[PDB]
Amino acid sequence: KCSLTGKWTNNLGSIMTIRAVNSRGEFTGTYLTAVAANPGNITLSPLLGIQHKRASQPTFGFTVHWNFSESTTVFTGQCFIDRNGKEVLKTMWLLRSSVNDISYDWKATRVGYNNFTRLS
Amino acid sequence: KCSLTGKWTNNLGSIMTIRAVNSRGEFTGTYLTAVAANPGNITLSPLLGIQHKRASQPTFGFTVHWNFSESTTVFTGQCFIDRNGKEVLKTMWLLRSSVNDISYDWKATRVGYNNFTRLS
Amino acid sequence: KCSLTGKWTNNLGSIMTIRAVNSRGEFTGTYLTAVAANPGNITLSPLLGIQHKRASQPTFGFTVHWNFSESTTVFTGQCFIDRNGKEVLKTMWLLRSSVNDISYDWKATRVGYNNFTRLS
Amino acid sequence: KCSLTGKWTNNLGSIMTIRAVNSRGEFTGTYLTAVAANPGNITLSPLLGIQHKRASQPTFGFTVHWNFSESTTVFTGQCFIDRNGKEVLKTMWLLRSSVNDISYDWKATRVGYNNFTRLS
Ligand SMILES: O=C(CCCC[C@@H]1SC[C@@H]2NC(=O)N[C@@H]21)Nc1ccc([N+](=O)[O-])cc1
Ligand SMILES: O=C(CCCC[C@@H]1SC[C@@H]2NC(=O)N[C@@H]21)Nc1ccc([N+](=O)[O-])cc1
Ligand SMILES: O=C(CCCC[C@@H]1SC[C@@H]2NC(=O)N[C@@H]21)Nc1ccc([N+](=O)[O-])cc1
Ligand SMILES: O=C(CCCC[C@@H]1SC[C@@H]2NC(=O)N[C@@H]21)Nc1ccc([N+](=O)[O-])cc1
Repeated sequence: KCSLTGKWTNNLGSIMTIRAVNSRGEFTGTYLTAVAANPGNITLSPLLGIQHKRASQPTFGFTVHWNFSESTTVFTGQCFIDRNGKEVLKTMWLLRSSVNDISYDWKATRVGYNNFTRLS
Repeated sequence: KCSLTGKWTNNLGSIMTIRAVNSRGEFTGTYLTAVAANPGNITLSPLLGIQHKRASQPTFGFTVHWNFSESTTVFTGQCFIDRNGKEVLKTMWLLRSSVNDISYDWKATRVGYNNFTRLS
Repeated sequence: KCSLTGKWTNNLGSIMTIRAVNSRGEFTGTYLTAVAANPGNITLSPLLGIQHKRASQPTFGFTVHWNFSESTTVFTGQCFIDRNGKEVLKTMWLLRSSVNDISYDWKATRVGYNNFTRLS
Repeated sequence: KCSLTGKWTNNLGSIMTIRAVNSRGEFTGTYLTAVAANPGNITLSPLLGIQHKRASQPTFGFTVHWNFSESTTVFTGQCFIDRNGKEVLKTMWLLRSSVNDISYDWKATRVGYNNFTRLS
């Protein structure tokens, strides 16, 4: 069974820590991004998400509320466990920036990927 | 100030309720999608997210754990208010399907938009 | 049969012309965006794409080489025709900005939607 | 200067071949995908795109008209050259499937990434 609780790094060097997953699949955690628009401002930020519970290789999603920006990121993906028991989170994300009014809405959403593996 | 708490509909005819937003910007709710891969199977599904608390037109994200599928959707966007006080959530989403192993990961993520308005 | 050749406008107020589609489904045209990072700089920009030729409601893609920026957009979508013969292009796009090196790549891709209808 | 003409592989094992880039930045080529919904049907497929010409690390886009499917993919990205002259294409893509009518449009667009390096 592919589990999400614990510490993970991604391909950009970011670190996240996920706490206990409850019986609904809900989890909280923290996210330390390696990169930002203004990296001098980066602070540890909270995340909240839900995974599927029954599945051995669950899909999941989470939201990161950046504590140093008006932006928000959401990640979704799947936890895969390979034949040797190694886990990988394959994810894609949307990063929503804050714009001044709806005329700027079109430029406010970035997309990308991240692959996560366990810290230890 | 653009508020997320309440009842919303989107351009596909889906509806959602969002409950009270706490001091950290966290919220729960319930999502009824109008569409699915198998629409005959649709059940009400929980959502969990975070918005920015201080901003007049906050960015936010939330995860929907579909209760009738192994998939998960994340939404992110911004709440805008026009001159007459009418709110719109401008959002982008990623829908993650469950695939068998990492070699199928490439086809597992759909993307789209949704615009939400308040019901009454 | 839903045809791409002609003059189109989208929900942001941008317009494009698409020229004749050849036997391979290839087409050129000209795009006038209503919006940019720097709207004072906007110039007409060429597009180049391919549609499926046989399909009544073809999928397609095209690239816009912005003539006033180092960025590029790609659009993909499908041409639908309703019962009265009215066409709509339902599209999704990626806007790639130029960044200095690979360490900035994560923030270089925006995503969004556009719905196009025929001008007259 | 980061050039696109030549043969490339990506992280999924796909191969593409780009021909001469003209003075406008337009190029054609072929794409042999390693993966598909129905891999038994895969055939070499044409692509058409545009890159920026002046830039040492140009952004670009291209469309692949799959010759074995009603779907279309668009790719956009940037060509980076590192301190040793090694080139990488960092891309993201949208894959548009053909659906029967507009009520299914919401599920028709997949998103993902690909990193390309030169075959030789
Ligand atoms: O910089 C920020 C906030 C931090 C985002 C980090 C992103 S989350 C996706 C990716 N995966 C990671 O591990 N880290 C990165 N927000 C921001 C960025 C750009 C703009 N902008 O206007 O361009 C505005 C806000
Ligand atoms: O059908 C599902 C679950 C429901 C998704 C509803 C989407 S959320 C984005 C959009 N906005 C809405 O209000 N409703 C739609 N999942 C699913 C679909 C296809 C496949 N598949 O394998 O093809 C697997 C799971
Ligand atoms: O502004 C630009 C070039 C023009 C992009 C217009 C986009 S295409 C998707 C959407 N549909 C339309 O009809 N129009 C918009 N590029 C750009 C923007 C921002 C940055 N940046 O660094 O922030 C760099 C280049
Ligand atoms: O399978 C197809 C056509 C081939 C697409 C190959 C994709 S292009 C992005 C990625 N990078 C690669 O090098 N190769 C893959 N189309 C398709 C897929 C799924 C569905 N579907 O309905 O699920 C319909 C058509």
